Amino acid sequence: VVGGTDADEGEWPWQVSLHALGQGHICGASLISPNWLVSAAHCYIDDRGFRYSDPTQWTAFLGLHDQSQRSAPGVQERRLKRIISHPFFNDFTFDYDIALLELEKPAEYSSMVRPISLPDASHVFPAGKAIWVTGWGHTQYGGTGALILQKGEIRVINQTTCENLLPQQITPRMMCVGFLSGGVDSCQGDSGGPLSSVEDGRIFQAGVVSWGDGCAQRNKPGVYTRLPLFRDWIKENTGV
Ligand SMILES: CC(C)(C)NC(=O)NC1CCN(C(=O)[C@H](Cc2cccc(C(=N)N)c2)NS(=O)(=O)c2cccc(-c3ccc(CO)c(F)c3)c2)CC1
Ligand SMILES: [Cl-]
Repeated sequence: VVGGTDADEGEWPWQVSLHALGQGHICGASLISPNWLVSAAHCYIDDRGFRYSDPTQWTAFLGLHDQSQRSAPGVQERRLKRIISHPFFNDFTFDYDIALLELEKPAEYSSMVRPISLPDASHVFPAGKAIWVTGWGHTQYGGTGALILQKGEIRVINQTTCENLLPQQITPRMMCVGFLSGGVDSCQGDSGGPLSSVEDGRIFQAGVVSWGDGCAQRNKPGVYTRLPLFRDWIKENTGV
């Protein structure tokens, strides 16, 4: 996250960190039940010969605050049973950039480990709404990840504006969120993490960090997968 600030301990207890064998933190995810996470398909594609699609080469950290303190109180470490990539995911366009990760053993809910509510298929996040992005991604384009979980408040962008700003690249599965003046944005390593929409104190996951043209540039807001469209796919494949 570029332009954000340190999250408080326990503040985003649905945020998960996904580590790939021998590489440290690579992507984010969100807890939606004791057994299931939501993440980005593109994180789990074989590439450069490393087998990112191999569920046995991932470790999920739940309840994590600081990447240098992975044995801290409240952290739950889990292996993955399987990765369900969306069948329409396209690795050239990044259309349908979503995946479901099954934990080997269930999480135990705690002050630091809690699920986030799914939106039903009719749920709207209108252009202009302020929502939150979190992750351990880079804090500058071309920089390094954050040890402490970062948070940033960003705004939903109009879909026509989004299309014109990133021409020939936006599909209806995608939403632009950020600021047209840049400054606050997700970045490499935030992929797969949640957009958290805070209302009356109810919180919904609005989308999934997917991609961007650089990070925090003017007129180049981050691009996110829209979660309401996938409610029935999640139910069908996980029961959640
Ligand atoms: C293994 C596999 C082949 C699947 N690749 C993979 O997973 N690549 C990841 C893809 C996701 N990545 C990025 O989009 C990065 C960083 C980033 C990440 C998340 C949010 C933001 C943000 N700003 N909110 C920014 N941004 S980037 O460096 O500009 C870059 C590098 C490579 C590729 C494309 C890219 C994007 C879109 C299109 C479609 O038009 C495209 F053609 C290229 C952008 C890392 C790298
Ligand atoms: Cl504002």
